Amino acid sequence: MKSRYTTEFHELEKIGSGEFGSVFKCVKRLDGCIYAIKRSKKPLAGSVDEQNALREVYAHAVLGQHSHVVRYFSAWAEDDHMLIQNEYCNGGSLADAISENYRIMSYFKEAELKDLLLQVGRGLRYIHSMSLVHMDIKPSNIFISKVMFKIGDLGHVTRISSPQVEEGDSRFLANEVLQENYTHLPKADIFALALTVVCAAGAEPLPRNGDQWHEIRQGRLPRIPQVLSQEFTELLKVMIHPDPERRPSAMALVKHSVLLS
Amino acid sequence: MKSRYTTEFHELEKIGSGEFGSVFKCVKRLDGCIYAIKRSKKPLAGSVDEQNALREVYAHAVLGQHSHVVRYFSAWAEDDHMLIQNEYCNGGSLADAISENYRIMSYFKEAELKDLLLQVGRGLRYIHSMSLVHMDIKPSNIFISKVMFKIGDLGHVTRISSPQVEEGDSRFLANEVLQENYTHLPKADIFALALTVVCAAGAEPLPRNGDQWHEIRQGRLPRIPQVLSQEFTELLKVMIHPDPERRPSAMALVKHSVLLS
Ligand SMILES: O=CNc1ccc2[nH]c3cc(-c4ccccc4Cl)c4c(c3c2c1)C(=O)NC4=O
Ligand SMILES: O=CNc1ccc2[nH]c3cc(-c4ccccc4Cl)c4c(c3c2c1)C(=O)NC4=O
Ligand SMILES: [Cl-]
Ligand SMILES: [Cl-]
Repeated sequence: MKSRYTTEFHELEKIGSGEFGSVFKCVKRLDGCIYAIKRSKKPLAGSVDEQNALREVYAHAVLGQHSHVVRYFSAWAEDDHMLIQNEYCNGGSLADAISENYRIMSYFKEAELKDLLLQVGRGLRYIHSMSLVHMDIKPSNIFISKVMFKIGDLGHVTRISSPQVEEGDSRFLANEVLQENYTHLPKADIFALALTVVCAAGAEPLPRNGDQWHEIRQGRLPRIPQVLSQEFTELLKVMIHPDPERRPSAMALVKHSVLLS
Repeated sequence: MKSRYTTEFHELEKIGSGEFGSVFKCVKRLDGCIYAIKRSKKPLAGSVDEQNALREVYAHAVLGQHSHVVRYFSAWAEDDHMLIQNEYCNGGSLADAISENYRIMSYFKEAELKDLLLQVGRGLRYIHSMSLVHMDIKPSNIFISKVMFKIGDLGHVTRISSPQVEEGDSRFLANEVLQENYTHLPKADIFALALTVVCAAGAEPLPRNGDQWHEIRQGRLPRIPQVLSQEFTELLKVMIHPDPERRPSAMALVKHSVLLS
């Protein structure tokens, strides 16, 4: 026995539990720090599935310098497992923050939503300037650590001019991407961020398909149970515009007047 | 055989060569990236020397979020060696940049010196806000990667209220620290930065002891072979003031009017 995982880390609890791969909260014995470690089944080898597993590693390994992307420390292979060791974000995911807000009827306020939008948008600005796109922006892939919001789960990351794409979650998926039209991939991360912010504003759970799904993709915001400024609401709406060329880029988003404050 | 070091990395060249420990430029086989790896002799165990080796690891492991501090990825132990795997900075050290400038008679210009001073100062602002001090600020511990300047070599890092200190390089050493007076440790990193900037301005090699050494510690700048603004020169001079309470803190430095631009 005696893997690197067992020798180098103390596993504290399971925090994530999945199709491909569990995640643990662990303390590295040598440095004293807590890390989030994903232990996934090691794919067939030379396989399509292995290439997709290695893009996550390659993605994380060039996306290690940003405050709004989860930092990467190491990745390795042993047994029939692949392991990636990442920054532990101690406030958990945005999805659980939203879920708790939903039960108490107290949501993110307009100032907090602007801050979320701006932070994740700086994250995206950086990803996109590396000629990469994320492809699965959603609350369960945004982690909380001033609160700081960090983009994690780089499992769908691809290069921006990619001719093949692994489509992200349905509820956050831009229609041009469903229609296999990959001409403005970055604007699909923009579309998914707007809907991430809508969920944070206290929206009902987004639809996966059917008529409500198509109504959003026509450029119509889900109902938000709180009064937002017209300007803020306009910016969210433009972010889900049917024409992805109309959506702001991430650079135009972070320099937007609405987010100045 | 088969250490983690050998299995996980391809060693490309030796780039650093020392008393305690060689440094190699290596490619991690799994992620494709280049890292700078220090392989040092593993100290006796429970020893004073081991505690000092582990502060570097502990230091690096809380100083992993900053643009102006060399990022840390992992550290481990095998054989009779300790290894730390760090960000590879591809422009090398500030000391070699200065050394090359010295031979060609073309130094950092006032704008470049302000940028160096400001960058390293942001690095120090962060270290100091973690209630740590560096204790060995000098050109061979500043790495270059827009150029970016990054503080590395965390081997003398201590907590700010530390009653015992490992004194840094003589040529950069503030006198109160020589006199075992540890009441304003952060201001010793300030004093060492000023002299780092003077070397970058084209100064002769600094003295290790003797009368020229004491003359600097009286608050007098070494000769700089280029015309600097009075304001800039005043700020350097205040940074080496004999009274360390007169020296600016790192926060006051980065907010200084002279560095605004
Ligand atoms: O509860 C506190 N923090 C928390 C709770 C549940 C979690 N699930 C996760 C999955 C992940 C994760 C997601 C996709 C791929 C790999 C990992 Cl480690 C991470 C984290 C968490 C995480 C962090 C994290 O902190 N950094 C992460 O990279
Ligand atoms: O020549 C290009 N880059 C270069 C050249 C010589 C070098 N010596 C080094 C020592 C170190 C170093 C210094 C103290 C402790 C541990 C290390 Cl790895 C580093 C680096 C270099 C380094 C980087 C670095 O890039 N990141 C570092 O942490
Ligand atoms: Cl979600
Ligand atoms: Cl030096």
